Amino acid sequence: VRFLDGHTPAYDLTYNDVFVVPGRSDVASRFDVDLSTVDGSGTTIPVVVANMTAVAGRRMAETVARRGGIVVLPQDLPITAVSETVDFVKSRDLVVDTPVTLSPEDSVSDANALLHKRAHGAAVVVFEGRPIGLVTEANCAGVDRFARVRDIALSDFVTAPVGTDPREVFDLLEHAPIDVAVMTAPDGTLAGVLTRTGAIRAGIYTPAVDAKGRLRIAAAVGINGDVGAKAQALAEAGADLLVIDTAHGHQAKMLDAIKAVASLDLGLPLVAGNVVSAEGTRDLIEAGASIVKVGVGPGAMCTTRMMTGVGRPQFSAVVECAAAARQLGGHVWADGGVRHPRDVALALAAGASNVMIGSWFAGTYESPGDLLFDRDDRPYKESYGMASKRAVASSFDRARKGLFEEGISTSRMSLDPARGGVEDLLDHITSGVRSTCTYVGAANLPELHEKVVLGVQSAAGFAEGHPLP
Amino acid sequence: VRFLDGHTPAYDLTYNDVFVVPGRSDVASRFDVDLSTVDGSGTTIPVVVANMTAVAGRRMAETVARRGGIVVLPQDLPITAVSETVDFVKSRDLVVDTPVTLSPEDSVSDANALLHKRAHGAAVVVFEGRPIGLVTEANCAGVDRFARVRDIALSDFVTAPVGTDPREVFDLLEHAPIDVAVMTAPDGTLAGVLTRTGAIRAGIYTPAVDAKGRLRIAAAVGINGDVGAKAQALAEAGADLLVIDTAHGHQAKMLDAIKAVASLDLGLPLVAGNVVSAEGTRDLIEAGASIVKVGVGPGAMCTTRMMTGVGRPQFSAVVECAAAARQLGGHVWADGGVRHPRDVALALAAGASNVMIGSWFAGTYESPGDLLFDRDDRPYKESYGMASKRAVASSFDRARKGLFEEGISTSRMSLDPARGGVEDLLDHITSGVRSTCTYVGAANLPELHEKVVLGVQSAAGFAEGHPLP
Amino acid sequence: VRFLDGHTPAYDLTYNDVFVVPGRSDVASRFDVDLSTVDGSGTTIPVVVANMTAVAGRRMAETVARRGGIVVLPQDLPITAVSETVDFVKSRDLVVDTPVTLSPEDSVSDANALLHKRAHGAAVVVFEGRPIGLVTEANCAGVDRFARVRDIALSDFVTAPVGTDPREVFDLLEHAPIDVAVMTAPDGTLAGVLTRTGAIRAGIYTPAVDAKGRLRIAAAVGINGDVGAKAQALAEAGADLLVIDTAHGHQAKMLDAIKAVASLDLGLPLVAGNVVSAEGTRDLIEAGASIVKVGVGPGAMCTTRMMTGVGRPQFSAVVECAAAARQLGGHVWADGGVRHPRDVALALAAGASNVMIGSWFAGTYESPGDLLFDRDDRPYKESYGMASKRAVASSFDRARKGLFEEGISTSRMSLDPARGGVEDLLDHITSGVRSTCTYVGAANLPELHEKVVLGVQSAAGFAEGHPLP
Amino acid sequence: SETVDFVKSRDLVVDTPVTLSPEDSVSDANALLHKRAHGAAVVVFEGRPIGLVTEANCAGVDRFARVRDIALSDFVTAPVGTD
Ligand SMILES: Nc1nc2c(ncn2[C@@H]2O[C@H](COP(=O)(O)O)[C@@H](O)[C@H]2O)c(=O)[nH]1
Ligand SMILES: Nc1nc2c(ncn2[C@@H]2O[C@H](COP(=O)(O)O)[C@@H](O)[C@H]2O)c(=O)[nH]1
Ligand SMILES: Nc1nc2c(ncn2[C@@H]2O[C@H](COP(=O)(O)O)[C@@H](O)[C@H]2O)c(=O)[nH]1
Ligand SMILES: Nc1nc2c(ncn2[C@@H]2O[C@H](COP(=O)(O)O)[C@@H](O)[C@H]2O)c(=O)[nH]1
Ligand SMILES: Nc1nc2c(ncn2[C@@H]2O[C@H](COP(=O)(O)O)[C@@H](O)[C@H]2O)c(=O)[nH]1
Ligand SMILES: Nc1nc2c(ncn2[C@@H]2O[C@H](COP(=O)(O)O)[C@@H](O)[C@H]2O)c(=O)[nH]1
Ligand SMILES: Nc1nc2c(ncn2[C@@H]2O[C@H](COP(=O)(O)O)[C@@H](O)[C@H]2O)c(=O)[nH]1
Repeated sequence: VRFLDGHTPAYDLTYNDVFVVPGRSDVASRFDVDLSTVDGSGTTIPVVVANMTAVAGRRMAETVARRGGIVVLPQDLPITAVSETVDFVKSRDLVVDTPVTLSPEDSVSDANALLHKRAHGAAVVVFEGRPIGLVTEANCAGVDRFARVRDIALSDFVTAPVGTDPREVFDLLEHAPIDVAVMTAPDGTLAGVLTRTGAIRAGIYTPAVDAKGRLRIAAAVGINGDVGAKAQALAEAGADLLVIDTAHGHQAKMLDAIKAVASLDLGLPLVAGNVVSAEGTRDLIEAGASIVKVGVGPGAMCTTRMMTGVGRPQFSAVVECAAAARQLGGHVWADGGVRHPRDVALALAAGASNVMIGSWFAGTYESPGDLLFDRDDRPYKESYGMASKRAVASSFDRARKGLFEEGISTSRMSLDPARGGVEDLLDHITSGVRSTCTYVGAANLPELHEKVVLGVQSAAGFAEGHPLP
Repeated sequence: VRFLDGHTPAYDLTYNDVFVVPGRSDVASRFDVDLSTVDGSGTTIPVVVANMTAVAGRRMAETVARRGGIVVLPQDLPITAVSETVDFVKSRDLVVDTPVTLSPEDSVSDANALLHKRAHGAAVVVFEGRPIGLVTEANCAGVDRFARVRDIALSDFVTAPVGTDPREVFDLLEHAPIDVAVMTAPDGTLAGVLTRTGAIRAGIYTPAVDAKGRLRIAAAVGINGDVGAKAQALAEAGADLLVIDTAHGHQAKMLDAIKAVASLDLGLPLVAGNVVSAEGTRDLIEAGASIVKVGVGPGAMCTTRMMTGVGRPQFSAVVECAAAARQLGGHVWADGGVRHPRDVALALAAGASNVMIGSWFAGTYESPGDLLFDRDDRPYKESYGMASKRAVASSFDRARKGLFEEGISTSRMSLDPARGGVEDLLDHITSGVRSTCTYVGAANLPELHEKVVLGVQSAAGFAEGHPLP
Repeated sequence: VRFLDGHTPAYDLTYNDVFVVPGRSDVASRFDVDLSTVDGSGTTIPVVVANMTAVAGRRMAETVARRGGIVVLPQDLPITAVSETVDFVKSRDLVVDTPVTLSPEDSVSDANALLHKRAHGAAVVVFEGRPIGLVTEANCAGVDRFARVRDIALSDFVTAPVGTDPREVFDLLEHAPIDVAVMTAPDGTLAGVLTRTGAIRAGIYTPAVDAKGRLRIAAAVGINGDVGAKAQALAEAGADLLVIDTAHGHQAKMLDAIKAVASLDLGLPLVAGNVVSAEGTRDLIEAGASIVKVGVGPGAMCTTRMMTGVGRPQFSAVVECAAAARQLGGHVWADGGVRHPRDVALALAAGASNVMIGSWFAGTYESPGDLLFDRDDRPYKESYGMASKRAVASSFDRARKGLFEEGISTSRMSLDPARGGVEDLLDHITSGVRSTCTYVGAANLPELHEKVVLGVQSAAGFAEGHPLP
Repeated sequence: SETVDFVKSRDLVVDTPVTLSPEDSVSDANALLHKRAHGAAVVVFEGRPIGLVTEANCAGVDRFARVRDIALSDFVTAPVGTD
């Protein structure tokens, strides 16, 4: 990267300590920018969902993969559940979203609770595979909680066949009381649901698909036990990319696991981490890792800096690791510390190929965590860190080992009323990155890295501009 | 120490301005790290309790010495009380803790007040030296405050003979309603109490013992009056280490006291302070001090920076003093400014041999201060600084001298519900230090000092990570 | 001054950005330090009261001059009032304080209001010049507000003749219910009052006196109108030192006023300001000013930095001005920005001869402002800045000139319950300065300036230590 | 029976005060101070009064100190049968 003359601070830099200087540009609009990555992950947008049980899930994986991103399944998850999740993700449609399905014998409370599992805002009642009505929050209000779905006054729905152009579906929903359109197969069974916003997004985001035209998905493995057997089993399960995640990636165990995984010649890309030094990236790449995971400390649930003082500011670590990888022909991923699209844009300008977002996506409908309401009826969801699952591994021995184990951190993630779904956050981040590219004057991410000019600002410089949310 | 290239700030550094960069490591787990010090203090862990009347006490000394630390008794304490404290500490068992003892004729209010003197959560009723029952907070609830202990419905207790392996004691407490196990001598009298957590800790922490196999203890002396006579008297009392503490250690008086103490050839290690300069450490070591106490200003109750502007950031002072001492073959101690295990880890990486913790331990059950409850029933204890006791020394003359004397600072230290006892804080700090060593890649503290790489971060860098407590 | 190696910041420094590094010392106690100034002002302590109508007054001048300081009367004050103030100050006793006097015909409300005019806490009822009783806050409580003083149950008082050694007076007040001792002349009339604290202070502070043995006092003049005539008139009135104060001291008008005043050969020391540059000090000294006033912006009521952005951090300006003055054989005064004794100690170490304290002393009993009570009955007093009086000078013309005039700033200054009087603040500041001198190892202020070593700290370094009040 | 004996063993004029021992705890003394309306307790050693304990004395003292540590205040003494 290029810095302004005289901008050589005597300390490492974070996302808040840097800014992007505009340059001469010829990009007319945001839509002229290509956001496809070149790291081999197959993602058309530089967004990756972290491998956390509070974030990664079936609905989240499907929604992110449909819009071009990828989701890494949490490590140590049972192999059967991984198989079902992969099959469900790869069995989805590339355009039509999967709605919440209900039976006429279901309870009203179950319908109300399931209404928030998706951002569509409505659920499709299915009888013998055929839609028969719609359930919305207005219908369940005032009704006995233990009545049946068939008692609920099911509302009419706009129906269109599958394969219809999204423009027509958008047109039919212009005056529809409910902004959902059910897509029915030529047989007549339920194929999915579509919305005006979804129809608009269909023409903007290109889904990330494998060689067979199915949505991509990734799985994570630990370094304890037989790493090679687990990696081979997950590769056979249909995973498109493998991640070997650990708290400290610059250790012997990590390198041995990398070598064991690479010896199998599975053919899938390998992601390893985490390191915050050039030597660590050189060691991981030489061991056989194609992509290096970068970041130790900036995790929103990571307490390493408070427990140990060990860590590094994200920006300097990312730039150093990216330079080291590019030197050896590799790629790096920015992990942790993302709160705003500014962080993603700066990480991309730093030299990273992808930006792994973690606890930010936990405050969405698609997150596996159950929706909760605060004292002021404000919706929120609880998120937590992976704790010991990222660490290196008789009741007495169990208690002795768990005495020194780090506690599970927790925090509340509020849901934005206008950005309840993860697709809204994806739109936010993509708009920010596209605006950054237009300001720099780059048509693609490699040009963004090549042409960017960075600067250093003080504490007062960050507060400049509109008050942060 | 080694810093990153270009990290040469134009100001002194604190604990919040530095971070540890991970390196290549081969340490599998935390338990492979040896935390024994090499400064001659005999502590198996780098934790020292400050010589304050609000922190140092019999129970605190016993608990800290059992887990490997040492406690320095406050200066100017009466010699008889010092003798009783030393005898009580050296008469304890290396494995079995000392519980709260009660008589059947004792009041219920006295039992309730004494229940919080230890972290066991229960007290053993003793009649003719034989346990007869147990008193818990549930038993005293609802009972008249002025009834007798014999009126309280004493609960059954799990009994095991002394010398039993801690694994068996842990096994017998698996389903016990009260998580305490009383140890009885072959005669049948009370020898102590043991808990599941204590049984687990017994196999992790090696107690710090003298040549006779008894728990170690230290005492502090001032520089006023006859320093040599007091030092000799305390050495004869059984103290294992002598500390000469004063507010400003780089003065003539201090050096003369050091020379007088060293002329006696007591054979005990000598600790002197406090200085924050290399010249001060050179002067103290040449005077005969084996260990130099470092720190002027970062004390939680020290107002020198506000009254006088005199002081120095702890990290730079510690690194300079450690370099100067090692040059002359000495050792330094970090005193004050510790709030989190990050501070201890950074001080150890700076080059210090031990880290003296002060007011942090005051918010524990073992502290001599009486337990108090806030308006919201939150437990807390008051702590205060040593004031004039650290300064260089007719009602009229007394008032004239006390007119310019510094006031006694005070603050409230809340008790963590999950870390009420000092053993929990010791576990916290030891886990942090072990994780730091594993991240650096060091099997012992000298290797931690040799292999550590430091960095400099701005204000925004410190806020990175999980919100501080 | 001397800074630590590598401590060369790229910005100007304030009081909060610097610290004093301890050195080798041989000063046994605080009382061995001599605080006498060498700038010719005659003050035995480095404390000067600012020329503000909210701070400078008869009682404040007397109290400060008795303890060794000096008070500068506000400019543009009527000459008759200046004459009465000077006569009253020079007619006071060097040991015995002046108490509040009341008549038996006075109202109870007047007595209550006057009780807070002094820190003695009691008033002496005088009939025909002879004390007859004492009035305290307890006596007036519960009594009708419009009763007479003679109705109040006057309490007995300890009486001692003038010239008695303060030790005896302190002894007689050991068991006195009221801690005031009235001093009676050999005739038998009231000469003053004395307290235990006052008796103690009498042996510590040496009063600042002129050649005739009377308390010193100073007066301030502006630069508008005939400066020479006003200066000569104030010199004839008995002022011991002249100050020419203006907002911007580096201007032609200022220099012409200095020349006009110096041409009169009054023989009194001249103080001029304010400038924050070496060139300004050189210009003022060459014009005839013996002492240069330093500081533009750090005033607690100064809005120049917010209205104009013009100013300079106090520490760098003070060190530069002190170096420039000493080069030409002059002296400088630190003005504004004092909140704690740390500021005074740092200003003295910077090279200043005296430290002028302003709005800090406004929150005292001796300040001319009327005592006020907050909503929570907390005592406080209002303070305000000099505004246009420091600026360079038909209803229409008056309004046109006042349209651009700066507004009068105001703020609330709370009274410390333990430091209600200004003597307590003087004790605080003197103790801080003496402790600073002992830490540095200096027996006097010139040695403090010569031997001091300074350092630079970041924002986190300032927060180190006990929480600031 | 004990209550009746205690009631019938009292004096018709002089009230029964709260009695304390020098080895008693400060918390016990504070709690017992409110058992009577006298507002003070009489410290008794070998049947002889030696001092007085009031709420002001116990304030600021460690709760688990002894009664003998408390600064016992002087008391006005008069023989029984005095008018
Ligand atoms: N009936 C019904 N249950 C659902 C639906 N989505 C999720 N669930 C229930 O909720 C559980 C958890 O949902 P998940 O976290 O897998 O999306 C599922 O295993 C299933 O029992 C839906 O659309 N309809
Ligand atoms: N040390 C640690 N790191 C965690 C934990 N949970 C998540 N992380 C890290 O933090 C990243 C997410 O950070 P976020 O984007 O939420 O700020 C994850 O991808 C992972 O690298 C945890 O419990 N401990
Ligand atoms: N009966 C009884 N008193 C105790 C016990 N521990 C402390 N005390 C009382 O509390 C006082 C202060 O306790 P310390 O601060 O020495 O632990 C002791 O001198 C003693 O009077 C205990 O286990 N039993
Ligand atoms: N100047 C001063 N230092 C104190 C006082 N009390 C404790 N200290 C210092 O502060 C250290 C403890 O700091 P802490 O660990 O509580 O932040 C002590 O070991 C001692 O060096 C006091 O009253 N005055
Ligand atoms: N009777 C009486 N009035 C006083 C005393 N001190 C001040 N005053 C009144 O209060 C006014 C203002 O007080 P000053 O601000 O000059 O101290 C005086 O002019 C006088 O009227 C005092 O001791 N006795
Ligand atoms: N510009 C300006 N300076 C003032 C005013 N009042 C006081 N000052 C300056 O501020 C100094 C006092 O500052 P302080 O010690 O209250 O922080 C005075 O001695 C004078 O130099 C005002 O109204 N305007
Ligand atoms: N030491 C002492 N204990 C008392 C005194 N009065 C009451 N107690 C205690 O408090 C209990 C209850 O008091 P009661 O309700 O009988 O007045 C008694 O049985 C006794 O243990 C007293 O004056 N001194």
